[PDB]
Amino acid sequence: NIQDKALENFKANQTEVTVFFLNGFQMKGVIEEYDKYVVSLNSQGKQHLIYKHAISTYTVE
Amino acid sequence: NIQDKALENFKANQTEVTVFFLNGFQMKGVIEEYDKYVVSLNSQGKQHLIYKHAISTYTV
Amino acid sequence: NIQDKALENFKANQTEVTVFFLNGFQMKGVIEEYDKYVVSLNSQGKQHLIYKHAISTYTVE
Amino acid sequence: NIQDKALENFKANQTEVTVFFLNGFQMKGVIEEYDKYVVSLNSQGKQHLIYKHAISTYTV
Amino acid sequence: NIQDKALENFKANQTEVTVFFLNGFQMKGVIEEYDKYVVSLNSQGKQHLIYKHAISTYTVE
Amino acid sequence: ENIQDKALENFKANQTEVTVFFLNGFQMKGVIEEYDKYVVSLNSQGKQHLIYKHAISTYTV
RNA sequence: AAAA
Ligand SMILES: [Zn+2]
Ligand SMILES: [Zn+2]
Ligand SMILES: [Zn+2]
Ligand SMILES: [Zn+2]
Ligand SMILES: [Zn+2]
Ligand SMILES: [Zn+2]
Ligand SMILES: [Zn+2]
Ligand SMILES: [Zn+2]
Ligand SMILES: [Zn+2]
Ligand SMILES: [Zn+2]
Ligand SMILES: [Zn+2]
Ligand SMILES: [Zn+2]
Repeated sequence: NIQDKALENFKANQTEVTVFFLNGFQMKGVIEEYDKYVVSLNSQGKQHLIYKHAISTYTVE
Repeated sequence: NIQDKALENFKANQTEVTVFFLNGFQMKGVIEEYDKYVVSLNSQGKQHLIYKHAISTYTV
Repeated sequence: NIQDKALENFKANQTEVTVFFLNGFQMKGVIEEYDKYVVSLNSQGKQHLIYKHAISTYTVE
Repeated sequence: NIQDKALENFKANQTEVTVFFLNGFQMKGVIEEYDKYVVSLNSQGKQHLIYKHAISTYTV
Repeated sequence: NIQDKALENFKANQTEVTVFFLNGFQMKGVIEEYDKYVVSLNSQGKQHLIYKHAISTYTVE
Repeated sequence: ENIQDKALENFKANQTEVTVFFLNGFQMKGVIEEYDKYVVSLNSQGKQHLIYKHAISTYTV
């Protein structure tokens, strides 16, 4: 399972992820927790509850 | 369930939540009610029944 | 079920519901019928048969 | 099942239907057939096979 | 059903079909294979694996 | 019969240079490292991208 | 990221 091992790894290491949204929007932060439908991203120190259906890509480097 | 937990909590505390839509529209309001498919958001007094498929992000 | 209770109500009382679409379009009319997949809105001299997947929000003002 | 009955009506009577698409685009024609996932719309003398997921509204 | 019948005929006849995408883009080509979820389309000299969820319409010419 | 999983495994095994087109018109060239039912991991321009399939229109080779 |  690539999705979970990936999110798990982002979460455990607290890596700075860039999240790209379907509509073109992007946001950088840290994944704090996630389940099947949502991802909780801490960005600019503030919490965001994001639906996976709204997400295109997670990017890191 | 992370989703239900957060919605449960926004509702209990009648907190003013910002809801972003897929299309980039954004609406500010309080969660009154929600189910497996919809969110009820009171904004400027008026109720809005929103489908979850149309929602991008909740923030505060 | 929130959705199903709200639509039953819109329908029973013949309220002038405004429907917003995912792509931001906006339609205003009376809900005459609905099932798991579609809503039927008698708008301005036309019957509109709408898919729920295309709906963003119902409101009334 | 409002959907299937509506479509059966459109097909049986060859009623002029305007199909509106998610992206706002629109097309008028006669429904020649349909199944669970698609609608066969004849428009300007050409067959169109449309996915229901692409459709926002049917208007008559 | 309607779908499988149409795609099978596109495939067996090597019909040049136009694929319209949800975002308006369009591609012209021949259908090499398809399954429940994807359509393989030869177009502009290249191979394409298209998701049905992104397809809006097929038409011939 | 399962075109999608056959193609992805080929892309991964042969390290084919794949262009991923997204529903929102944007596109990304690279190589597939991992995929599963819901996501694809695409190495491109030095970056790891984790892309949701629901956000993908087409793979082009 | 405000449904013009
Ligand atoms: Zn969802
Ligand atoms: Zn409002
Ligand atoms: Zn839905
Ligand atoms: Zn924010
Ligand atoms: Zn109208
Ligand atoms: Zn639908
Ligand atoms: Zn046409
Ligand atoms: Zn579909
Ligand atoms: Zn799909
Ligand atoms: Zn990149
Ligand atoms: Zn998905
Ligand atoms: Zn191409």
